[PDB]
Amino acid sequence: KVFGRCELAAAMKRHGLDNYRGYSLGNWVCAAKFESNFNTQATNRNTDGSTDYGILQINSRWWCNDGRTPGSRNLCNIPCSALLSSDITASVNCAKKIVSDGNGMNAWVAWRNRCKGTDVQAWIRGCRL
Ligand SMILES: [Cl-]
Ligand SMILES: [Cl-]
Ligand code: NA
Repeated sequence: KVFGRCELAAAMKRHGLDNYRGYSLGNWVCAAKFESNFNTQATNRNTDGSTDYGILQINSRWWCNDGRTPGSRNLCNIPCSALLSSDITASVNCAKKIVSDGNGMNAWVAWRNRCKGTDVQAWIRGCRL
């Protein structure tokens, strides 16, 4: 599913991401923009042989099982393919674990490089939320 910007904001808000671990909604929408371009089916192979999955490009080294990432964990207890669904519940629940792991949203390198410190409220402008 390719979400609209405000469509995704509303779903992330409904699932409790607005100020989860202190991160406003615009931070989450900005991260999804630059991780997946709001496409739930996005996948990207990393140099370490892990893969990132879904709207927030959650990685198979720690967070989900894809059966092809040696020595990895599955701390969200889900198959990585569940992160590609049109329903973002699994991606949000797992994202809550990731942002709780110690480094906040810096876990998403694209958030750190493209969203952190920017006018992230712009990402929810116009939305009826
Ligand atoms: Cl915001
Ligand atoms: Cl933090
Ligand atoms: Na894994």
